[PDB]
Amino acid sequence: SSFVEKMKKTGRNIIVFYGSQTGTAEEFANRLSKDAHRYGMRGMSADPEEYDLADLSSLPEIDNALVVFCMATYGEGDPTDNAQDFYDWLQETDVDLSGVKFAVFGLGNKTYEHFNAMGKYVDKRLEQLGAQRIFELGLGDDDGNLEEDFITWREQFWLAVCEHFGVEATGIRQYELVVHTDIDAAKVYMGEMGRLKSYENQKPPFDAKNPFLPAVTTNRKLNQGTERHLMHLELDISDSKIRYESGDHVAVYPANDSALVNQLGKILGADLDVVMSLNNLDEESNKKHPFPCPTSYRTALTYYLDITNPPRTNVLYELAQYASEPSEQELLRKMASSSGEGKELYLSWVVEARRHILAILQDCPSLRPPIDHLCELLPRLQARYYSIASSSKVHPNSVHICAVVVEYETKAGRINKGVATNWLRAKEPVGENGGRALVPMFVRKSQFRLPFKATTPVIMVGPGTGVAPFIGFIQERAWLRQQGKEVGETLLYYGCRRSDEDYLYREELAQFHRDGALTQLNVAFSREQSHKVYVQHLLKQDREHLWKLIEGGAHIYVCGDARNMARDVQNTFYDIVAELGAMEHAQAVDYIKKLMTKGRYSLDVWS
Ligand SMILES: Cc1cc2nc3c(=O)[nH]c(=O)nc-3n(C[C@H](O)[C@H](O)[C@H](O)COP(=O)(O)OP(=O)(O)OC[C@H]3O[C@@H](n4cnc5c(N)ncnc54)[C@H](O)[C@@H]3O)c2cc1C
Ligand SMILES: Cc1cc2nc3c(=O)[nH]c(=O)nc-3n(C[C@H](O)[C@H](O)[C@H](O)COP(=O)(O)O)c2cc1C
Repeated sequence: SSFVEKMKKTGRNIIVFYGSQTGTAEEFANRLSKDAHRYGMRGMSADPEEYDLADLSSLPEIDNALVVFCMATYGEGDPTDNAQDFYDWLQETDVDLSGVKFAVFGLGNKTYEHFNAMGKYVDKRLEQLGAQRIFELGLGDDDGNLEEDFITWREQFWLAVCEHFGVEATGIRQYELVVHTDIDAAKVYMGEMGRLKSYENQKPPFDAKNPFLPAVTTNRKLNQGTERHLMHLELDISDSKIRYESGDHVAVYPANDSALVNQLGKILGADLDVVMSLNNLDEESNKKHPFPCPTSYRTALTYYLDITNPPRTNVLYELAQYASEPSEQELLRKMASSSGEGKELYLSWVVEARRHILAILQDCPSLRPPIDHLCELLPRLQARYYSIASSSKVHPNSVHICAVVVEYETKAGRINKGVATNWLRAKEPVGENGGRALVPMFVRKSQFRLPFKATTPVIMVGPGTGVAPFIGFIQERAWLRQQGKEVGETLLYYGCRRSDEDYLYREELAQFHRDGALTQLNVAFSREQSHKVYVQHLLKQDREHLWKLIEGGAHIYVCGDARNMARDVQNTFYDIVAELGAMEHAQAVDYIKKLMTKGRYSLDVWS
């Protein structure tokens, strides 16, 4: 099916494709799509996977055609899975795109190696093919505030649109509510993703759309201290046909705090147990419902919607119309402004204060919107990825997780709890008579991998939870040694605050070093002396040996905090290569960056 014909038969001149893995780019495209209306135009948003972009050459057949791309970048500057077909096409095609008018807004994070590689490539590639750029590439940075980057871009975009096409700003619910009163409890979604009763009746293959319900066999606290809670879980995937390797990620679909959900109901004065359905008013769309329907409000707010994350500007704007108090409405209304005091208050009152929806309704009492509209505005609750801490060579039937619970106090005087980590923390291991706890998950393949050759040495840097994939790495290297194969050096550079507060897998690691599996265990305690001692410090001290391994062909792996750690560790490695390779700093940078392309300097960082 040609998206161009689709556009002709539905009267649309604007099409916004989205490359998204966790919904953000998708939401951004939907917002741009709805925006067309204010300019006498008609837009639609679309998943490029459900189409064939070769059809872009046929875009000129629509008067005033305009295509916009909202694209997120993932692993190693690669495209999202739903944009992979698009990517591959752009790399092999040489079609003349003269007459095609486009604009690209890339979603990225500058703490990653290839910043907005996807957006940059699409934008650069369409021009090469002859397309005409209607407005500059947008560089959204989720390390700063993607939302602000977006509204800033959006504003300038439409102005360019008005200018080039000669249109003007002439100066709405997407769904409609249907309360299912006579429904059979059996036809109601209870939190499953995908087909109805998929949880109750499990059948492979399990993926993001059909998550497996494993049994939590273990859930134990890893840290000795008590300042934080670091836990180690083991999920039994027996009978799932699911495969994985150390380095892969497990994604989980969490549930919101029952208490938080109950408070939202109460403050909105709404029976959360009412079953209902929200139907897309756009008869032509694929997205019939914002989430599985019919379903009760409670279920929606617990399994399908994001109620903890600080709301984006469009959500605060719509809500404004439900605040009777004058000063309270003024406050919410301005929060959507491009800049000025409106932008300042947003960043301050919403973002920095980290106010979730309930905190907003509490700190703006006059706000009393209907629960069904909110359900339409809120983002879908996303799964959380964790680096499997087990090797499929040793635990083929189990998936291990190592995580730190997220809990902190806000400026707003409240106590925020991380969705997936507090949820995971409360999962009770299977009991002699226990109750299977539901931990909806699926595996996500990655490029993070042990060397093809067991003889190849490995340098692993993972402070804090970043130690996660390495537990599996060391598990496998031991297994290999037990298999009688020759195994090169296996060094781990771990780090934490204090040896009595949060040293993870202390016993397991020490035993591995005694068995000979873990060649070297080097740990940096950042808080046992006035000055901070980090992993990069230990790396420098060992500059001599590391350079030898590096020059010999060893593989480097960095996992954990991307914001600072990754940056410091890479800088030290530049240092090591420059000083001992005798080359210039900029040559060392070239050098290290080339190891990445050879797959010998792998990264698994997050924030
Ligand atoms: C590829 C990848 C691999 C990962 N691997 C692991 C892993 O193996 N182990 C692990 O523990 N995590 C890992 N994560 C992180 C994990 O996916 C979750 O982000 C993390 O567990 C928190 O999720 P949550 O739902 O509990 O918290 P959420 O409800 O999602 O809250 C997270 C947000 O809370 C805010 N926040 C946290 N602390 C503060 C603070 N003190 N002050 C202000 N704001 C704060 C930040 O905005 C943070 O993004 C990984 C992430 C990625 C992307
Ligand atoms: C596993 C993972 C890998 C990422 N890799 C990159 C990357 O290489 N470059 C970049 O600029 N941003 C990277 N990001 C950040 C995302 O591009 C950014 O968070 C984007 O807003 C996500 O959009 P989505 O919700 O539409 O998928 C990564 C995020 C995750 C979670």
